[PDB]
Amino acid sequence: ESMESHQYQTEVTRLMDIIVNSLYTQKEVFLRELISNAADALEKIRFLSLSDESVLGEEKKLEIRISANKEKNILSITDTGIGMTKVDLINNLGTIAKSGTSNFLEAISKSGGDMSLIGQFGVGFYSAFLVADKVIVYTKNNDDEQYIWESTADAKFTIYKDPRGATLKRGTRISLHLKEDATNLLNDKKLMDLISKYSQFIQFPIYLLHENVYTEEVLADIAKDMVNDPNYDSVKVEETDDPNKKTRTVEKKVKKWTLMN
Ligand SMILES: CCNC(=O)c1cc2c(-c3cc(OCCN(CC)CC)c(Cl)cc3Cl)nc(N)nc2s1
Repeated sequence: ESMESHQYQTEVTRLMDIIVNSLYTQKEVFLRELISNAADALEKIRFLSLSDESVLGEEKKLEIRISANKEKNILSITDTGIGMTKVDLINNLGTIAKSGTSNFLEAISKSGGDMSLIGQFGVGFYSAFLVADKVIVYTKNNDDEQYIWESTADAKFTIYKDPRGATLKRGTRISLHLKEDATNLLNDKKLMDLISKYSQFIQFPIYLLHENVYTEEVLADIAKDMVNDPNYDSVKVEETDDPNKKTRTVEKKVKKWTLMN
């Protein structure tokens, strides 16, 4: 059941209308905003770890992880930053609702200005709706349990405890359920370009999960047993009609993490 106020639904509908009509040709900028949010959250927990190192108890990693799921049409930006308690999340939503950021952006757009301040105005998250019709946020902060915040393009949201528990240990995962028009964002070449572009001044490692293909010649009888290997996402054995051939070219596809900065 939706938990938005009419004020939240109005403010966010205005933000979305302005952001969309102002950035319809630069849809890709959502990634700059999400990476920016993630670095800010990582800086918060990094700063606290200087006085009390025990804050990193649940997860020593301090990084950003980008991964696409081509079958489910989902893009995820995950970080091991501070994360949010239910209190931090509802405060953040109340901040968005009470502020008149849409007044500032309406003014910027009417004046012929750009959306380069959406990040400084703390509304950069809503740029995700340029490419997605549904955004599912999973978050975990040391002081609370893991929560799920599920938002839609109609400015409606719902918050509930994660049935699977603290799968994140510490940090936040932004899962974008992409629109049919945003398929290009699941490709390794596009993501690599976008991440190299938007990582310029990010003091934390950014990792991309991309396809690695392994090719070798194998004896036909073993080529059939290669298919079963669970260490690979998929195994493609070459199809041959000639019973002459005693060997088969085998392509083993699997995704590994590469440091992008
Ligand atoms: C312990 C406190 N932790 C937090 O507050 C965290 C937030 C976030 C956000 C994040 C930040 C957002 O807005 C930034 C501006 N707000 C706060 C000034 C005012 C609305 C939004 Cl609209 C959405 C998300 Cl998901 N993103 C990420 N990856 N991590 C965190 S950890």
